[PDB]
Amino acid sequence: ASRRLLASLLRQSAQRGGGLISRSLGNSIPKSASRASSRASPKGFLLNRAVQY
Repeated sequence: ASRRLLASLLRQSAQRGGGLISRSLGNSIPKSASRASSRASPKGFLLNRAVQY
């Protein structure tokens, strides 16, 4: 559950075109995914990269 996880996070967001994280968890990416918690751990890593880019 490290690095290789980001894969499933992408491969999963890819099969969906690019949703369920694009705006969802991205609704509060600046708030540190404050609008998540429940599932911001697996999406976090992918949510952190969104800010990285």
